[PDB]
Parts: sequence; C-alpha cells; structure tokens
Amino acid sequence: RFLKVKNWETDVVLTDTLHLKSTLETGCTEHICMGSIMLPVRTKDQLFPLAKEFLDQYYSSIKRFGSKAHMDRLEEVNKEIESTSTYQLKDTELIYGAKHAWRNASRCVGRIQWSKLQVFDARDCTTAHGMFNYICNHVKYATNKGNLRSAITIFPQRTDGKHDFRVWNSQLIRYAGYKQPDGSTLGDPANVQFTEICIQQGWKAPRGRFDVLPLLLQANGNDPELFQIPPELVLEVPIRHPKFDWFKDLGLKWYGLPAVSNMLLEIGGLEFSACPFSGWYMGTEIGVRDYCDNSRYNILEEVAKKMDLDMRKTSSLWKDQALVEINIAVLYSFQSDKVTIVDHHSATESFIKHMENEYRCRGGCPADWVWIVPPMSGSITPVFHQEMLNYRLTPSFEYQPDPWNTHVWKG
Amino acid sequence: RFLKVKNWETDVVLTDTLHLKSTLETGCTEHICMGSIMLPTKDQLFPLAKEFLDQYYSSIKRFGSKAHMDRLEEVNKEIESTSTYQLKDTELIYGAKHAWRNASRCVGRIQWSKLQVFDARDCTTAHGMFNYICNHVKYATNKGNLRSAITIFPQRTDGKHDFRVWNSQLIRYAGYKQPDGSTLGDPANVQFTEICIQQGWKAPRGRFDVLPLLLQANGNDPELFQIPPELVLEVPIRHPKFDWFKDLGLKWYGLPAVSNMLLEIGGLEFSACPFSGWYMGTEIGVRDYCDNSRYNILEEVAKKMDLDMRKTSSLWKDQALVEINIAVLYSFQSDKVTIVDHHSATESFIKHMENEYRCRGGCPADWVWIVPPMSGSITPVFHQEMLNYRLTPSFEYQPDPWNTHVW
Ligand code: HEM
Ligand code: HEM
Ligand SMILES: Cc1cc(N)nc(CCc2cccc([C@H](CN)Cc3cc(C)cc(N)n3)c2)c1
Ligand SMILES: Cc1cc(N)nc(CCc2cccc([C@H](CN)Cc3cc(C)cc(N)n3)c2)c1
Ligand SMILES: C[C@H](O)[C@H](O)[C@H]1CNc2nc(N)[nH]c(=O)c2N1
Ligand SMILES: C[C@H](O)[C@H](O)[C@H]1CNc2nc(N)[nH]c(=O)c2N1
Ligand SMILES: [Zn+2]
Repeated sequence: RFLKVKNWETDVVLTDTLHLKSTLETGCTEHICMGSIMLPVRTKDQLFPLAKEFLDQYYSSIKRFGSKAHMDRLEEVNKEIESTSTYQLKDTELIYGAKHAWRNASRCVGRIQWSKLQVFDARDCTTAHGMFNYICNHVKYATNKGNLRSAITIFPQRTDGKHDFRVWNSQLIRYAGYKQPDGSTLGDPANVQFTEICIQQGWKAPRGRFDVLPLLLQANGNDPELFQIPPELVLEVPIRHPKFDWFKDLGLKWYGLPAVSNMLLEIGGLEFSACPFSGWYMGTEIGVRDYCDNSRYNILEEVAKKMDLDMRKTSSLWKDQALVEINIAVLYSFQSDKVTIVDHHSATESFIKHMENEYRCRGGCPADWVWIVPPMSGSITPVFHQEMLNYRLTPSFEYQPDPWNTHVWKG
Repeated sequence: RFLKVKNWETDVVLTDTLHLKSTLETGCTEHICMGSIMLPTKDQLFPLAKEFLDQYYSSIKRFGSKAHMDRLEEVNKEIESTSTYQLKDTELIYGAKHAWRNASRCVGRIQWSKLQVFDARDCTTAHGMFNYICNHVKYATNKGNLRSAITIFPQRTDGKHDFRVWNSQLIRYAGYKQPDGSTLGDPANVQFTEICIQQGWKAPRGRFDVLPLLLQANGNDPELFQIPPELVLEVPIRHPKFDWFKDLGLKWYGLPAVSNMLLEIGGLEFSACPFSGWYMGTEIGVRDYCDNSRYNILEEVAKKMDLDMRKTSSLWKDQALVEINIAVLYSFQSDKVTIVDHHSATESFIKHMENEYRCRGGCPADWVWIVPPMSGSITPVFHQEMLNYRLTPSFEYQPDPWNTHVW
C-alpha cells in the first residue's frame, strides 16, 4: 500500500512505501493517537530473524543481495547464534548499522548529514578507564577546535543483560545542578539528580552555575566510576549579543558539543547500551529550551528586565520578544567563535530537501512532526506545513531507563 | 487501556479513562502515526441515537429514569417509522455544546459551555439562511465584545437536500490572480472568489474585500448575498511603537466564524452549522499575515524595520514575526474587540484539561494543533502530553461543496 503526505505551503505530494518495512510499534491504535507522548536479553529464537533482516538490508545496500558472500555471512551468523547465542558484527556492518540508526531517527531534523558519520569501534573496551579514554578521543575528534564533526563511539553489546556497558550521563557534556535549601536551583535544574549521584560517588562539586559534570562510566555491568573530562577538551562559548552590550553580563555560556550518551543502539537484534553520538547544535536547542524552559535556566525574566519590555501584560509579548534576542545571541556567539551551529530556518529547509530526497531514493522518510518543528517560530519554518509519517525502522536509537533505577550495586 | 499523560514542565500526571468511550477512528495504526496529516441507513442510526441519548440523560442525572426510557422508545419508534428523528431543543443545545467540548484541535474549549445556540431548523430558503446568518453575525460581534455562537440549519435528509454555506468562514477576504502573475488579497480564497464572480458577484478587486455569502438551502443551487457592511466589524492594524506600521494598510475582521464543517449529534448530520468565537492573536499575525501562501508580509515588514535580511541566522523573520503579532493584539485591544494572546489561551487550556481530567476522565487534544505556531515551547501546552481521540457529538471536516454539487 501507498501513503501520501502533503505540503500545505507548496502543494507537493509525496508517496511513502517505506513504511511497509516498519515492524516495531508506534504507541498509537485506530482509537488513540499517542503522537505527543514522550515515551510510548533476547533468545536466538527472535534473534536470527532480526539478524537475517539486517544482513539482507546490508547486502542490498552494497548491491550484493543473494551473493555467495551474502549466503556465507547468513550461514556464519546462523551458526554463531546457535553456538554462542549471539553474534559479532563485521566492521562494515557496524558502520552501516550506526549510519542507518541515525537515518531512521524520525525525531532528528539533522538527518541530511546521516551518511557523514565517524564511527568509533570501541568493542574491545573492557573497563571504565578504557571507556573514559575512548570518550575523551571522541570529544577531541568531534570538537575539532570548533569545526564540529559527527561521531559515534560503540561499546560492547549487551550479552546477558547483567554485564552492560553504560554511560550514566545523559549527554557527555552537561552542567551540574544543585538544589538549594531554599528551594531554588543553582546551575541546570535538569541535572540535579545526576549531579547528586556524582557527589555521592565522590565528585567535589565546584557549586557554580556552569560546572561541567564528570563522566560516570559503567563497564561490563560493574559499578560506575567517575572521571573528569580534561577541561582543555571541553569547548565552551560565552554568550554575547551583537547589539546589546549588557548581554555578556548575564554570565551565560554553553558547550559546543551536543553528545547524547543515554540511548540504546539496535543493529540486527544486537543491543549497544553505550553508544555515545554527537553532532552540532541547532541554535534553538540552547536559546529556546536550555535557556528559556521554566524548568531549565529560565532566563526570560532577566533578559526582558534588562531590555525594559512591558512585563505587566503577557499580551505585550515580552516573552516572545526576549526569546528572539536570546536566540540571536546564541547564534551570534557560536559564529563569532567559529563553532559550528545551524539556525532553525536553515536546519528545517535542509531537512525538507533531505526528506524529499529520501522519498525519491528510498520510498519514505519517517519523521516525527512534534519533534521536527522548532520550539519557536514554528509556522515560518517549512516543516510546520509538512505532513509527516512517523514509524519505526531498524537499525534504531531507543530510549533506555536511566541506569541508576535498574543497576544492581556490587558495592 | 488506562492511560497516563505527563506534563514535563510540572511533573503533573493525569490519567485518561475517557478515551475508552472513543467512538470514531484516528488514521493511526500500531505501525504508523498520522498525527500530522490534516485530513486522515436505519440500522446504523439507532445505536447512534441511543449512545447519544444515554450520554444526555446521564448528563442531567436521569440515566435509567422513565423519562430516559420513554424518549429512547419515542426515538426508536420515530426512526423505524420515519427513517430519522428530530432532536428536542434541549438535546440540540447539549449536542452543540459537546461537539465543541470534543473538538480536540480547539485550544479555546474552556469556554465550551457558554455557547449561544441558534436553532435554524425551521429555515427553508437561502434568504432565510442569509437572515439567520446576519443575526448570528450581529449577536456574536456584539459591538466588539464577542460572544460564542452556533446557528444550526436543517439536518441531512436523503443527502440530495443538504443545506450548506459555501464559504469556509462567514467572513473572509477575496483573492484574485493578477495578469502581473502575483496574487491580490488573500491567496487562500482564489478559487471561491472566482466561483463568486462566476455566480454574479461584482468584485471591487481590492486587497481586503469581504467575500459574499454563497448559501445553499435544501440541496438547491447556492445564492449570493452580501453581509451588511455595518455588520462586518474590522480592525485597522497599527503598532504601539512603529508609526510606519499603519502605512502597510493592514486590517483584519473581528469575527472568526467557521462555516464549512459538519455537526454530528446522535447520528444526525447538520451540514450547515456556522459557529464563531473570538480570535487567538497568532491566527491572524502568524498564519494569516506570515504564511508564504497567505498575505506573506514578513519581507516588507522586515525591510521597514531595516533588519539584516542578508542571512537567515540574524533571525529577522523571527524578529519581524514578533512585531506583527504585538501589532495585531495591540490594535484589537485598542478598538475594544475581544482577542486572546497565545500565552493566555494556552494557559487557559491547561486549566481546562485539568478540569476535564477530574470531571470527565480526560480531554481529547491534538498537540499538533494546540501548540501555537510561534514560541511553542514557552507556552505550557508544548510540555503537555496529550492524547488524541474522537468523541461524539463532533464537528467534522467536509469536502468543499463545489466538488460535490449537481447544478
Ligand atoms: C549534525 C548535527 C545535528 C543536528 C543539528 C541535529 C539536530 C537534532 C535536534 C534539533 C534534535 C531534537 C533534540 C531535542 O530537542 O532534544 C535531534 C534529536 C535526535 N537526533 Fe539529531 N542532530 C544532529 C546530529 C545527530 C547525530 C550524529 C545522531 C546520531 C548519529 C542524531 C540522532 C538523533 C536522535 C536519536 C534524536 C532523538 C533523541 C531523543 O529522543 O532524545 N542526531 N537531533
Ligand atoms: C472562544 C474563542 C475561541 C478561541 C480563542 C478558539 C481557539 C481555536 C484555535 C486557535 C483553533 C485552531 C484553528 C486554526 O489554527 O485554524 C481552533 C480550532 C477549532 N475550534 Fe475553537 N476557538 C474558540 C471558539 C470555538 C467555538 C465557539 C467552537 C465550536 C462551537 C470551536 C471549535 C473548533 C473546531 C471544530 C476547530 C478545528 C477547525 C478545523 O479543524 O479546521 N472554536 N479554535
Ligand atoms: C546528536 C545531537 C545533535 C543535536 N543538534 N542535538 C542533540 C540534543 C539531544 C538531546 C539533548 C537533551 C535532551 C534530549 C531529549 C529531550 N529533548 C532527552 C529525552 C527525554 C525523554 C523523556 C525521551 C527521549 N527520547 N529523549 C535530547 C543531539
Ligand atoms: C471558531 C473559531 C475560533 C477561533 N479563534 N479561530 C477559528 C479559526 C478556524 C479556522 C480558520 C481558518 C482555517 C482553518 C482550518 C485550517 N487552519 C481549515 C481546515 C483545513 C483543512 C485542510 C482541514 C481542517 N480540519 N480545517 C480553521 C475558529
Ligand atoms: C509533550 C511533548 O511531546 C514534549 O514536550 C516534546 C514536544 N516536542 C519536542 N521537540 C523536541 N525537539 N524536543 C523535545 O524535547 C520535545 N518535547
Ligand atoms: C502538516 C500539519 O498537520 C499542518 O501544517 C498543521 C500543523 N498545525 C496546525 N495547527 C493549527 N492550529 N492550525 C493549522 O492549520 C495547522 N496546520
Ligand atoms: Zn498517532
């Protein structure tokens, strides 16, 4: 069956056949849409089917479907599974897998870049120290002195689920948050709980507004260990405004490298529970969400206070007006320091071309509208007007519970 | 089956049970979410009637009473005998109120129960329709202090006798393609405006011409009526700080009045049921003025503001978008015409969700539509998980009548 999406701005109509390769569930039924819901050990039993699907895909992509190399590999994986109960990906399959998990990430607006991804194979890693070294190298390579490069580091796969590699941090680089006796938070309220675990695990907290958190690393199902990223490796950008000279005096900065470290990568039924990946920021992630969410740095008040806006009635749109300035400032700052960043007009335009290209070459592009539309100025971006179909393809990135909820302490 | 919705800003979790009364289907499956697609006989009628009368008699705390059974009996007998039935005024009013209560795309539902229902089921001619619509327009405008209203024309009979308002809204601006290649006035209405000209309308060929009504009574061919100009309240758009803004020559109408939808109550279909409330500011300032396919005024405004339009990253679009929206709100408040900003509206809707969750077990809500088209994440609805499902009575989209009419 064919499925058509419409763009209401351009009248362009696309036909999706790729959704037919969807297996995983959406959360929705014919009676309920869960489109705005945030979160909606395998046996050889289910494993070989998942292995076979993946290797068929992989072999198709390299124009070798049905080849002797294809059949041989199938046969080899088959036996490894029934013999060892799992299997090892070849390098080329790991790289292709990781590229495709990104490609299939329907909440990611940056996917025009999916084929340019540096994969680091950290499957020989055995210890937390080993994980720390791998992660440092990723940070350094990805940062590239401001000329950011997409990268992922892939640590050993789940085996019995009792020996998982995990990065406890949700991102490689984030700022500490400290809940105060008076109820106020210092630093980033999103990280209070993780900051507290770090402190518990022995970290001496500077207790400032922008303290880079230490890494908390679990290898082989062992208790996690703390490591501070060399400060010289953590690129940061002071935020100033092109026209407002007082903007610098708000004392704002942000780090350059958005690097997600809490997600699970699935390739051919194998589960990679520690697979940190990084790209570059879209300006709004920082300027809109990190700075302006009420549950985050919540700076709207101070900025509008400094801009002398009419703050008595919301209908003055003082919030909206301060929000644009904060975002101009983020983009200005990153650009001035030559740190890669994309604005939300440019990111969304690119995504639309990528998406159309995906329909032409691939028969679809799964896309989550709730996430793809930027959290400011929604309708003046082309994605607002774009009908999207959301469905789940593997390989994929999945959410996992935070490891402190599941971890069995060895002590 | 018992479902939770979380707000990520506040950690408030609500439990939805109302969805388990979900009647119609979504477009979504276990395999594919269609959350962002805009458009996803005697036998059938009696369960539809019963289900509705059950909810009605439940609402007036009389479920299982003799008056309940007696009406269920009467409607039964009426359907078997006549192949349809008529709602009592009370049932009609309850039904209209609930179609609004159930409109998952409507952010303004905190108001759902203050709705003026005008029963136009006695209407027989397009002139009658015009009279009814003028009175609606006048009552709702109320010299700028807008009041919610719906006017309900006769229900579908055999489908060859539909009442329809051909306009999508009671009040809209004409659109004309120019030899110049561009578009004059509102490009959204170009096709309708041609049909008006072709049915006789004499267009002033101006940028803000109020379209004529095109009214279809009893499945007959539609007729043209101009709404009395003195009933169409309009607002010139000025900025509280940019003196030059007025020179753009922008105005908008005060009355948002949807006239193209289908009201379904207890299985009955009211195909002409224009309804109206009041505007949320972003509807005009963000969508009507700034959509590339609409009045598309961003560039001209940005230029007057002398912003750096050289690169997208200066956020000149965003900067000008904000001003355009300050101006809409400012003008409406200055001319004392009801308008709500998106901060206030979405805040009201969060309070409404809360009431609906405790009082009713949920609230069908479509996030894609509820989150304003500007500054999404700084309004509380952005952070609010919502479940979308279809409850009856309902407003349903229906195809533009010109694609369906036998002339
Ligand atoms: C190239 C630079 C990139 C840009 C500008 C970009 C943009 C974004 C943005 C704006 C989001 C939404 C983030 C949020 O609001 O939380 C996102 C989500 C996502 N991105 Fe991309 N991205 C980029 C690179 C990548 C890379 C390299 C991967 C993996 C290889 C990736 C996979 C994802 C996934 C899995 C999510 C959803 C994560 C979640 O649900 O928490 N992105 N990206
Ligand atoms: C009180 C003033 C009102 C406000 C501020 C309000 C707010 C809104 C907004 C912002 C939308 C989205 C419309 C769009 O973006 O095109 C909407 C859609 C809708 N509203 Fe309300 N509304 C109000 C009154 C009403 C009334 C009185 C009814 C029914 C009697 C109603 C039923 C609907 C329906 C059915 C839709 C979806 C229309 C469609 O799908 O095209 N609204 N409303
Ligand atoms: C590679 C990459 C590039 C880029 N431009 N941005 C990012 C930021 C990703 C990010 C940062 C913070 C928080 C989040 C996500 C939410 N924005 C974290 C999250 C939370 C929940 C509840 C579910 C879920 N699936 N995900 C994503 C990553
Ligand atoms: C009563 C009322 C109050 C208010 N504040 N705004 C409105 C605006 C309603 C409106 C105006 C213009 C256009 C539209 C809708 C689009 N925003 C028209 C439409 C188009 C399609 C394809 C599907 C669909 N379900 N609807 C709705 C109505
Ligand atoms: C409840 C709702 O799904 C939630 O707030 C989502 C909305 N859209 C989003 N979009 C992006 N890119 N990132 C987010 O964190 C969210 N949050
Ligand atoms: C494709 C997408 O569904 C479409 O652009 C929607 C998005 N959200 C919307 N939200 C509202 N309130 N009104 C609209 O017309 C739309 N358009
Ligand atoms: Zn859905």
